[PDB]
Amino acid sequence: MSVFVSGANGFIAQHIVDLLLKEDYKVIGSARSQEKAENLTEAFGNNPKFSMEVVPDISKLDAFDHVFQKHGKDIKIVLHTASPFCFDITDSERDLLIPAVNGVKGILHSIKKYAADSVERVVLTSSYAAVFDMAKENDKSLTFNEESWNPATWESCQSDPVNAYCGSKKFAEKAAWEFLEENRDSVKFELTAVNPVYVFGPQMFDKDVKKHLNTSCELVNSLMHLSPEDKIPELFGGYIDVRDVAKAHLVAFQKRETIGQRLIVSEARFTMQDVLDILNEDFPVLKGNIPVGKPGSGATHNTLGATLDNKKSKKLLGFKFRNLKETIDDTASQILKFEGRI
Ligand SMILES: NC(=O)C1=CN([C@@H]2O[C@H](COP(=O)(O)OP(=O)(O)OC[C@H]3O[C@@H](n4cnc5c(N)ncnc54)[C@H](OP(=O)(O)O)[C@@H]3O)[C@@H](O)[C@H]2O)C=CC1
Repeated sequence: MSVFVSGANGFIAQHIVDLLLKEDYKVIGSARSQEKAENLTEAFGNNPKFSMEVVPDISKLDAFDHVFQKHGKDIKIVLHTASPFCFDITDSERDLLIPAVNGVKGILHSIKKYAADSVERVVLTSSYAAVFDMAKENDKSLTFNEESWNPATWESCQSDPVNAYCGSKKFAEKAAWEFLEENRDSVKFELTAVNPVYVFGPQMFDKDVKKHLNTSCELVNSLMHLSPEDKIPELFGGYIDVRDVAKAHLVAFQKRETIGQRLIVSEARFTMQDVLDILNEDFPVLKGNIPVGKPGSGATHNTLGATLDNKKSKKLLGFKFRNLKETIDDTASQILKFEGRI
């Protein structure tokens, strides 16, 4: 019995691989190159329960054919986490929409073709971006929940890369639900979506702390490099720690009740002010070297937007989430260890 993890070297995915290995699953991941694959197995101490396959590009609809061709019989759980979340891009349709959508369509078709009778559970790493309305997050009267969907269309979301990325998550997820609709009789697997907000926390391995991080964590790395007189980025959203997100993925395949659900993994709201308040208080080396802003005016003290109601998800997942202080501390301290500031 095996668990397949697409994009296994990713920020979230490495923490998933971690939790799977500790719960004694055999794990198979994919990475874009033999190099990244070998680096990942090595980092995990060449665990004999862990192996990797090379899947260079998920925009290819037959990208996952080979893994399910040869391992389909042994694969019981599929966690599809790979999706472009990168912004040095030339074209939204081609660098965001097509790969994310074809990634989902491809892997599910690979399952149908080679593992229709063995794969019991599929979990898709979607996003809160597939749930919310960007133009409306700022409105205190409105409410978003698991039944909410991103209103943007193919074409409309192509206005800018951030919108396109959000659309890509929406359409990759819609495609997964549509595929299960259209093939319900022809496949055995049940589907769950996991929909994280902004994901913070430490990288699985210290080696992977570099000058610039994965985009969600870069937001903290970036803040820690602003000078006191620099302008504070405007951002309002939910937050969640990466170890909590990884655990949400395990619970999403292990539980009966998470069959056919969308699970928003979100603890509470934040703005950058809330992140500054924490950095300033917990890291003396940062105080006086970063902005202060207006302390206490962030979302950890004020209702500043629409209500994210993920109470259903919190109840389905059945464990409590790290607060902002804990997740920001772990991110920042790990980075300061790489900068040599402690
Ligand atoms: N971080 C966050 O705040 C949130 C993340 N997510 C989702 O979580 C998932 C992982 O993101 P995260 O870990 O945060 O960021 P990462 O950039 O670290 O993870 C992205 C992963 O996807 C792989 N990937 C991207 N494009 C392709 C491609 N075209 N072909 C093959 N592999 C590809 C990457 O490979 P490589 O590293 O080699 O480039 C990497 O393994 C994504 O699906 C993302 O949408 C959802 C909500 C919030």
